[PDB]
Amino acid sequence: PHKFWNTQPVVQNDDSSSEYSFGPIEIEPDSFRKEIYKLPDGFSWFDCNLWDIESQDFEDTYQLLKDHYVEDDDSQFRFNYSKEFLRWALCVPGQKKNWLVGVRVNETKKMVGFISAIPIKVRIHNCIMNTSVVNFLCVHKKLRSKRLAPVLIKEITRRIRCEKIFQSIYTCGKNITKPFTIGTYWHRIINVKKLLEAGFIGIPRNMTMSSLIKYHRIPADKRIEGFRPSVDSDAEQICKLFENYFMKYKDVSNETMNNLINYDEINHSKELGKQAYMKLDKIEDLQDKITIHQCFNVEDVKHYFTNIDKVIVTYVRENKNKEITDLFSFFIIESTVINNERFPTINIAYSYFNIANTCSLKELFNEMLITAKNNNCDAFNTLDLMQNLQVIQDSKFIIGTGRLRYYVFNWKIPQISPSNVGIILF
Ligand SMILES: CCCCCCCCCCCCCC(=O)SCCNC(=O)CCNC(=O)[C@H](O)C(C)(C)COP(=O)(O)OP(=O)(O)OC[C@H]1O[C@@H](n2cnc3c(N)ncnc32)[C@H](O)[C@@H]1OP(=O)(O)O
Ligand SMILES: Cc1cnc(NC(=O)c2cccc3[nH]c(-c4cc(Cl)ccc4N4CCNCC4)nc23)s1
Ligand SMILES: [Cl-]
Ligand SMILES: [Cl-]
Repeated sequence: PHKFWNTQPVVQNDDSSSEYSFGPIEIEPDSFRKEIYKLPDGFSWFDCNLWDIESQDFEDTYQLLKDHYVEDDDSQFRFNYSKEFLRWALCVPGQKKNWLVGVRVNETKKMVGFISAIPIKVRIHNCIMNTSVVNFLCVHKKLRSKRLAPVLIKEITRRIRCEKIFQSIYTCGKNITKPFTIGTYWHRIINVKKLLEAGFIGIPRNMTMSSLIKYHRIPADKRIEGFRPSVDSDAEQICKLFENYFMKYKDVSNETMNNLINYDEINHSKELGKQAYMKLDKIEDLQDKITIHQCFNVEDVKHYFTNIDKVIVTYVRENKNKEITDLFSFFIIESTVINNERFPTINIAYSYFNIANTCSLKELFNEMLITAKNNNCDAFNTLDLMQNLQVIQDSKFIIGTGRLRYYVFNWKIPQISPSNVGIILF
């Protein structure tokens, strides 16, 4: 039984609707709480200065997440996001200073809480909007189970609404309310010895370390040339590549895609905002198409689909006309081995956005797997989003533990396959 989420404009697990529809759950442009939320006495909010990678805030935030952010089911691994990664993930085009929210102990100046939002643009069926992604919610372990998380969530909500934004996207490794999709984790083992020594996998009784190495090898043959890291000047071509990709997989007509309802222009009125409601006749109308995805302008492409060592890798394929025709990308996050002092961390690649036009998605992922190996990644992680299942099938990926639940705040999305979802959170 929820005490917080049952009061929020999200679809509840017991939602009893017999129709598939889209649109805002509520249109409440001026009725939200505007006063800052109270923290326990002795604590204070601050805008986290992640704008200087050398800042004390950045050091405190890095340390908070390193020691208290997400752990796996059995508390063997914990994420160790680098400062360079956090800068790339949070200082995005259009970011607001007050969407990076810390909690500090007044007497000691020690940071004990963080929550972030980043701005993104999303298409949801026939609508388009500026929205937010909430991520990196973290409370110091000594302060857990004291209901601080709803305080942080309400305060980031207030800060997002003060920017005239009333929706958000977020994921969680557990069920909270009703998710609009569920992602499955898939792991491609790259460095077998390192992952055995870390305890991520073990040596099966019918195998050996040498046969395990042999089985998990990234296939070497069948290389496709023409791939190269992207550079800044690619941004326009990459932006066009994504447009054609989303146009290819659209779940609405061509005319609708060129005439999306801009929710930004109507979310100020309970009457005009009603235009965003859309009844879907059949859920099969969405099969094999993309229903919700991020939208990238050229500035966004330049920031996200770049190449920063140990953070983000983006390659493009050119054709004989030197036109970009394909793209693969993955980001890199280190994880700490909690129960290990001598082998403390491991580098993990995570599939980002991938577009295959001149080769198969399998061929592209094989090139990306080799590039991940050459970037010293110990494993390659992917979700069954977009068309990734085509690659995950008939492959050597191994299923992960748990599931990734996708949520949208204050919007209705029918439950859809993760193949219909083009939203990757960091
Ligand atoms: C318009 C704009 C809207 C913007 C806002 C949109 C929503 C964004 C929402 C957040 C997006 C997060 C995106 C990411 O970053 S996902 C990763 C979340 N972070 C971690 O897992 C790191 C390690 N764990 C922790 O730091 C704490 O355990 C956290 C802080 C997670 C909870 O701390 P604590 O363990 O000390 O708990 P509590 O007693 O204070 O609070 C209990 C209440 O909190 C609800 N709860 C617990 N965990 C989560 C969770 N991960 N998402 C949403 N709700 C959560 C729980 O259901 C209950 O409510 P109810 O069940 O009684 O109702
Ligand atoms: C040696 C190791 C290899 N992989 C490791 N993963 C962990 O320890 C881990 C712990 C807790 C939660 C996790 N979620 C994911 C993940 C996995 C895949 Cl396949 C695709 C996407 C994923 N996430 C990343 C976090 N944001 C949401 C999406 N991984 C973890 S440890
Ligand atoms: Cl679920
Ligand atoms: Cl499971």
